[PDB]
Order: sequence, then structure tokens, then C-alpha cells
Amino acid sequence: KIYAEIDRLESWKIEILNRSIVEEMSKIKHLKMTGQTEEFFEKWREEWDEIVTAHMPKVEELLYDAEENADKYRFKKANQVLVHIDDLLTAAESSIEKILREISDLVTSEEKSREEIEQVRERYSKSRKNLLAYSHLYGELYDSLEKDLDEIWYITARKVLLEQDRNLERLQSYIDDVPKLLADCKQTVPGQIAKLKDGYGEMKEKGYKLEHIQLDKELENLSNQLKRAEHVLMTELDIDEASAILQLIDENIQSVYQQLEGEVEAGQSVLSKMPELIIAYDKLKEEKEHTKAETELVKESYRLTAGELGKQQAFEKRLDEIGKLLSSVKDKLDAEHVAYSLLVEEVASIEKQIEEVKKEHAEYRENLQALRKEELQARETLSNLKKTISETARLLKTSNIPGIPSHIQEMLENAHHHIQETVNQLNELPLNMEEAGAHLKQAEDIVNRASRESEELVEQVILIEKIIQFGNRFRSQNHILSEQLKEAERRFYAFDYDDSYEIAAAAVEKAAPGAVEKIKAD
Repeated sequence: KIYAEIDRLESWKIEILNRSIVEEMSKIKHLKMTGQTEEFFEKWREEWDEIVTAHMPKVEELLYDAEENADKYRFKKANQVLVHIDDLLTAAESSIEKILREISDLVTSEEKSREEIEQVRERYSKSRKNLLAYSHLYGELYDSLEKDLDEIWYITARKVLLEQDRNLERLQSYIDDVPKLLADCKQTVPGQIAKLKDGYGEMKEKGYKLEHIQLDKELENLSNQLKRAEHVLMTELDIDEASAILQLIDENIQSVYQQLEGEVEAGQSVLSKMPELIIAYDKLKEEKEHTKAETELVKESYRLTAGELGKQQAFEKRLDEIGKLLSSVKDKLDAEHVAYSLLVEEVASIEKQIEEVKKEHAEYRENLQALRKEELQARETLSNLKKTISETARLLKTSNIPGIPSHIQEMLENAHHHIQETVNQLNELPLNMEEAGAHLKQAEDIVNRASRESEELVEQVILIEKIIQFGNRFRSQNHILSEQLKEAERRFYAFDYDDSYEIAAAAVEKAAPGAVEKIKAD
């Protein structure tokens, strides 16, 4: 039922709003009028309102709801129709209102922009007034520009203005940058070409044919880039690409400069790598070390033996080799054609070649000097081994059973048979430390590993003696077992007495391995 009221509402609304806006066509915003674009809408506004004076009385006709007051089903079927119609009209109205609130906008706005546009064309006449470099295209541009501005004198005109903005932007985007642009194709293009060719002209005191291929070619690339830049600018193309080309060129140039400074470096490095050949004679003191190698005649004659007199001569071989590499390097260097830079890789090796050999001859200096000390610590070791052997030899008393019956005439017949070797050592004149060291590796762990076992045997004998010394003859089955130990020990067997005192631990307290072993450890 209330739908009827809503129907009145969206009728009063549309009618009053349309009355107002149609009333607001001649009595408002009437200022400005183009006799072309306006006469289009001066008909569109008519027919658009001619619609609503036909499509609203259709709604008036369709007020059958007044009669259809008996049903509620046929109601909405002839109601939503109408409401959607009203929506269809008022959606076609606000479209118009937006149309006009643009035409009145797209005039009054652009009417305030032509001021700035003319203001800019006043500052482009001036900026080309005083100019003759590159002022052939500028004339054409200014000309067409002012032709356009002369043409603008509605919406089409707005568009033309909006064109002229961008056009102006391009005009001073030109007039600003182009000054410096040509200014490099006159004093900064040959300004660098001259500096580089005269560069080579100077670098004719430090340059080779090896670089007569990858050197003079980059100028053949540059001399292209320049003409490419020119063909860019002088043709309708603009700062874009060309301003990049200048960068590319600059990169090329300074790359070349770096390449030159690197050979200045290679030239300067030699002056610190060929006074290293001054030390190449300071290490030619072979005949000063081979005189130090004439104290073989007085002592340590193993210098004259292998693995010692050798190696040094091999370092004389190495010194000959590097000595030849030097002459080859200088020979290659001192040519009628100038020197260059590929030499650096050929000397970095040589610095190492001396760095090593020097340390080698140093090592052999040390080796020679050490021998005089080697036959001292050796004398210490032997003079000690004698003491050890003595004391253990005397320790081999008191133990009523002759120790290691098999290993007695074995590890003691190495006491005499590895001292007569030392007789041969410190009696030799000149002696040799190899003959000494050999009969010392054969002296180590053959004196000790014969004293350890012996001391363990003495310990064992004293122990067992003090064990049976607590032999308890008062027992009947322990005594007769104890007798089976004496008869076993007085032979020549080291296990015969092992299970011996194990019996003496299986009839005596748990502290049997501590009964005697403690008293002994006192």
C-alpha cells in the first residue's frame, strides 16, 4: 500500500529536479558557447526532457493500483515495473546532470589554463629569440605550436589545449637540454678523441705490438658511437638515446684510460722486481757455502755422503734454471720495440722462485750448523745409557735364580754390541752423524726394553721370595703345595711360579695379593 506513497515521492522528486535543471540551462552557466558542440546538446537536452514528458505520463496512465485495490498479487507485478521505470529515468537523468557539470567544468577550467599556455609560449619565443645553434627544428615546433593556439580560438578545443601543454613541455625539454647536447659534439667528443690519440702518441714509450690489435680498435668503435649520436640528434630524434650514448662513450673512454694506467703500473712494478735480481747475485754465494762445506774434512763426514751432498747440487741446478729464466725475461724485455705489461705474470713466478730457493739454502745452512750440536746430545744419550745398563746390571744380583736364562745372553750381548758401534762413532775422525744415529735407533728400546723386563724380574723374584717366606709349614696340604713351587722356580720357567702364589692366595686371606705386596711397597 505504501508503495503508492513511494511512487508519489519519486514523481515529485523527478519532476521538481527536472524543472530545476531545465530551468537551469539558460539562466545559469550560460556564459561561453561554441556554435558547434553546444548545438548538439542544445538538442540532446531537449529530447532527454521530451522523454520524461512521455515516460512520466506513461506512469500516470499506469496508476491502475487505484482500481486494483482488491488483490495483492497483481499489485507488485504492476508496481516493481513502475519503480524500475522511475529508476530507469532517474538513472538517465543524473547522467545528464553529470554531462553538464562537465561541459560547464571543461570550459571554465580550460578557460583558466590558456592563460598559462600563452604565458609559456611567451617564454619560448624568448628562449629561441637568443639562439642559433640547433634552431632549425625549434622554428617548426614553435610555428606549429602557435598555429594550434591560434586554432583553439568546446571539448575539442579543451583537447587541443591539453595537447599544447605536452607540446610546450617538449619544447623546453628541448631548449633546456639541447644546449649541452651539441656542446659535447664539438669540444667533448673530439675533446676526448684528441686526448686518446695523443694518449697513444705519449704511450709510444711504453706500448707493444701485442696491443696494436686490442687497443686501436676501441677508437674504431667510438668513432662509430659519435656518428650514431649525431644521426640520432640531427634526425627528429631527441635527447633520449643520445644522452645515453654519451654515457656509453664516456664508459668506453675511461675504460681505455684505466687500461693505460694499468700499463703504467706494469712499467713501475719492474723497477721493484728487477732490483730483486740484485739479490740474484747475493744468493750466488754457492762457493761461499761450499767452503762451509769444507768442514766435512774435519768432522761430520756424512755431509759428503748421499742425501746431504746431494740436494744442494740440485739447488745449484735450480739456481742455474732461474738464472736462465732471468736472462730470458730480460732478453724478451729489452727489445727494439717497446716493452709492455704481459711481463707481470712472468715475474710473479720469479719472486716465488727466489722466495723458495733462499729458504732452501737457509735450511741447509741450518743443517750444516746443527751437526756440531748433534754429536753432543748423542754423547749425552750414550753417557746415560751406560749408567742405566750399569745400575740394572748390578740390580741383577741377589736373585738366587739366574735371570732370563734365554734372554740373558741376548739383550746383554746387545750392551757390548751397541757400544762398540759407539766406539766406531766417537773414534772416527772425521766421524759421521748418520752412522751414529743408525746405531742409536738400534740403541733405543734395546737398552730400556732390556732393563724394564729385568727390573720386573728382580721385582718378581724378591716378591716371590718374600711370599714363600710366609710359607706355612704347619698346614698339611698347603705345605706340600709350597714345595711344588720351590722345585718349580729353581728351574728355568716364568709361569711355574705364576700359579704358585695363587695357591698361596687360595689358603690365605683375600688380602694375599696385598699381604706381601704392601710390605714390599714400603
